[PDB]
Amino acid sequence: ELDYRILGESMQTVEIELDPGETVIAEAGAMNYMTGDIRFTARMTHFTNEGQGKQHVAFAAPYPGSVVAVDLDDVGGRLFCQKDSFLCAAYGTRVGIAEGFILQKLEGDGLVFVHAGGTLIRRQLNGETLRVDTGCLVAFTDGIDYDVQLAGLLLTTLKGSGTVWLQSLPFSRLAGRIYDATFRAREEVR
Amino acid sequence: ELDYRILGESMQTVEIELDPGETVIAEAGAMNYMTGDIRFTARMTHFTNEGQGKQHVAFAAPYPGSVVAVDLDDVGGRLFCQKDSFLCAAYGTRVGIAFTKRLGAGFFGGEGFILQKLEGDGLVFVHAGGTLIRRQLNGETLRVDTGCLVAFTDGIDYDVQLAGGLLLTTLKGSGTVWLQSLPFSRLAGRIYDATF
Amino acid sequence: ASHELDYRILGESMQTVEIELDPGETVIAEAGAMNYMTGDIRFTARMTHFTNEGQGKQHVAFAAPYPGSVVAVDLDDVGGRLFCQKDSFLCAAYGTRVGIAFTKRLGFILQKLEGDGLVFVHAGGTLIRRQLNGETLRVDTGCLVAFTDGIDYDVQLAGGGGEGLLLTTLKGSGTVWLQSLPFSRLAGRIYDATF
Repeated sequence: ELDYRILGESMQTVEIELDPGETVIAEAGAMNYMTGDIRFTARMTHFTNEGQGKQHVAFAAPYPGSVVAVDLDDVGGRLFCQKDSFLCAAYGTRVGIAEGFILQKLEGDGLVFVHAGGTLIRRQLNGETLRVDTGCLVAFTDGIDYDVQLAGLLLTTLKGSGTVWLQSLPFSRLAGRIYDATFRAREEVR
Repeated sequence: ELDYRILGESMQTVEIELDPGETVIAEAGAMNYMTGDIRFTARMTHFTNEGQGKQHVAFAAPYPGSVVAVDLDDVGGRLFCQKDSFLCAAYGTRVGIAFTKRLGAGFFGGEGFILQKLEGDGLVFVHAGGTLIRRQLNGETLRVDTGCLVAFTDGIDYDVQLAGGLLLTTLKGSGTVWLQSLPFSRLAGRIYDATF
Repeated sequence: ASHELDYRILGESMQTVEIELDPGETVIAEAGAMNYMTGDIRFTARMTHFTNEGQGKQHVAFAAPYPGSVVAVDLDDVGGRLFCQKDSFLCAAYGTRVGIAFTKRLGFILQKLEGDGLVFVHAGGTLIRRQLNGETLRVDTGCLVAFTDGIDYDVQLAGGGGEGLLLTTLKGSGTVWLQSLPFSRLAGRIYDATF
């Protein structure tokens, strides 16, 4: 279905090629630019080529990092992913769940696009168990038993054969640490 | 007039090499370091080499992304620049405002959306958050998420609309556009209202 | 003697250190830094110690909460001592002694790292390494990642938000590590533009 180009080295934007007829779906506010005949509509926000040219719409996440293109057919037409990490999808993708940490399921035959904050980390699992700061979980396949747990620092335990995609800098860690660091300036009142 | 080297790969800083008597202008919150005989004066801050040999001062924007040198000669002696995107310029650069406009109750409700005009015959350095997307127009229409506009040459018309909140900038006409994938306004905005 | 860690630095401009621990080896990092860990890694609180409690080579990964690169510094290459901005510190071999060299509130903490093992600092934006040979360098205070003995320093309000530029003056002989995008600049600029 969709053609695309992933621009940038460590920080990435995905330029979606939309031929006349084709739609692409994305979270509100991910879009960078539209060429000419692209038109958009709210309901998830859908971008469609309304004219007659090979056209472009670019998307990028609101924190620094890389975009991974995942052909759904390459992974049994299913991919689990953290709601923050979802960037965009070939129209006719089923979403839904599987503001606390949210895991989403995406399934279909098309292209899906996920963002990994900071470093992208890809690992193959073969019976091995991997433990993962929960926010650092980007996406994973089937064949992976996952289990979220707690200290008292929320940890996710993964086990099986299959693929996990991790990120070194989740948006939640970045935003929370930014807030923390602002303490003095905001203490200046009381 | 100015020698420089751009350091780093995806995240960048500009180290300006100053000969004796030479000057670079920058907002002073962008400076990272300066060698010994560099002096600075509030009017934009001016950094001058007050020594006898080569001196250095480096500058970086306060959000991740890359630096581009733009020779004003190469673009008619005028560039339009989002203010957050201005990094530094050679002394003699004429820096003015081409456009100021508040816009709603989000990020551009604060300071506002500000386009500067940079004119002259020297070197200008601008910064693009995330990756830089450079585009030549050739009588075409480009619609851009408003904060994503870094810089543009003459021959390009622009105006900002509230779309269907979605702030859109429509570009139409000639030359070169410089766009950024992760504008500070998007970075700061999403972070602001997420810690809320 | 500190444990002898192995490692690999993952990524290009935005990096993470994956530390490799042999049975019974330990690495020290602040809580919240770790990204993943293999099956036999265990951890306890005091800064938390991550230990290979099982068999063979095991791995824990760590990153800083802002974009930049990782620098491995072998303390032996620096006479057993590194000065380090607090936020720049990422992780260190067990046996590393962490002290406070400096604190100043001007309206900013330097730790001292000591031992014979590996330490890992983080540089926001780009790393700029510089060598001083009897010279003075003036830096934006947050841009200071680390330095060696031989270097004299102080933090002052620049003077000449609408106020508050901190300037660090460095002088002497040794290595200085600088970052182009300090967390404090990033946090402060975001705060100013939104809050």
